[PDB]
Amino acid sequence: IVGGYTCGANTVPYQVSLNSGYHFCGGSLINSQWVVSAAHCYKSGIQVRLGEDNINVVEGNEQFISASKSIVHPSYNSNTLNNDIMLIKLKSAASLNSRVASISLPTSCASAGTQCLISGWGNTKSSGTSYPDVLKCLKAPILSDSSCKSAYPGQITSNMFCAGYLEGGKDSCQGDSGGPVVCSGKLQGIVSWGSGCAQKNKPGVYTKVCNYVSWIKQTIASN
Ligand SMILES: N=C(N)c1ccc(/C=N/NC(=O)c2cccnc2)cc1
Ligand SMILES: [Ca+2]
Repeated sequence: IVGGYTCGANTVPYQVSLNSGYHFCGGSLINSQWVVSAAHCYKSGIQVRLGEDNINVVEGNEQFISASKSIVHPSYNSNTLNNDIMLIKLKSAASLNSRVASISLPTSCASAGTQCLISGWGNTKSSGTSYPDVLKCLKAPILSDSSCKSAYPGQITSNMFCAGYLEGGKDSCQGDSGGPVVCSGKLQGIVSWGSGCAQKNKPGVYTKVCNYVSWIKQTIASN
C-alpha cells in the first residue's frame, strides 16, 4: 500500500497473509474454513496466516493453518487477468474471535463513489521498494467504469473495477495482491493489477467480487 496508513494491530480481522516460507499475497477470510484471494496468487504449499499484524514477529493472536485445497476460477485467464479469483480451503477451521473474523460477501455490486478500505503488506513506495512489517490500510473510492476504461484502454472487463485516485500517490502495490477491498462491511474487491503503483492516471484494478458470489457459494457448498 502506497500513501496509506498503519491500520493498527488486528483492526482488519478478515485480512490474511498467504505464506510459502515468506508472505507473498493477501487474502480475505469469508468463513471459518475458506479464504478468497486472487488467482494470480495460486501456488502449492500455501500456509494461511490469520490474526497477523507484524508478519515478522509472533505477537500472540496468530493462527497458522495449512491449505488443504485451492480452486482457481474455472475461467481465469492469466494473460488478461480476467476472472482473477481463487478459493483456498483451510485444513482445519479457524477459531473465530474479535481479531480473526470473516468478512461478508456482497448481495449487490457497489457503485462508483463508494468508499472502501484496501489493506495489505505490499510495497509502500511508488518509485523504490520498501516492504512494511505491519498491516497498511488505504481508504479509497470506487471509480466510474468509464474512467477505469479510459485509464486502461482495451483491458477492463465486466469482472474488474478501478479504485483509488487518478492524481496518483495512493494505491495498492506489489505484495498486496489477493487482499481485500471492503466497502460498507462487504468484500467488493480483490487486489488484482495495475501499471506500477500510485502513478498518475493509473489507479488500482480489482476483481469485481459481486460477480462471483454464486460461484463462491456453490463451490463452498460442495467442497
Ligand atoms: N494497484 C496497483 N497499482 C497494483 C496492484 C497489484 C500489482 C501486482 N504486482 N505484482 C508484481 O508486480 C509482480 C509480482 C510477481 C512477480 N513480478 C511482479 C501491481 C499494481
Ligand atoms: Ca505476527
